[PDB]
Amino acid sequence: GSSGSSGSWNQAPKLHYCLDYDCQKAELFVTRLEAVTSNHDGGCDCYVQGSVANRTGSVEAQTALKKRQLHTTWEEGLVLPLAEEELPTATLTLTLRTCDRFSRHSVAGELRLGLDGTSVPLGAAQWGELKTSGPSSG
Repeated sequence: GSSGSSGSWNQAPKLHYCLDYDCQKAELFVTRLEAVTSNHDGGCDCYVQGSVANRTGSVEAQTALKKRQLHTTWEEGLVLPLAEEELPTATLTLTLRTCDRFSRHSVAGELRLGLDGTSVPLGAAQWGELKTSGPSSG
């Protein structure tokens, strides 16, 4: 392996998400989906994807495809299964994949969050920039 890449760009991809763990349902939730990506180039059905990793394993959720816009919004939220005993030992990683043949890109924008209740609090919807990590485009 060798060679790499990187970028900066003026604007940045934003992704809205509301974390809420219903100990009752012992299931993590990531509602309030609002991607903020200003760009144009073709068309694709972008969607949100929440991945959780528990001592037991991992999970993955997503919403209904939408029409890539300057500000897409969903109505429902994700639902990742987790145990309150794995809250401090579990994390929620958001990802924005573009509906493509085989998802030529892997991820459009990944976001990191916490369930323990540190990084991002519960029942507190907050915005967050996608850690695309790299150029991706071009």
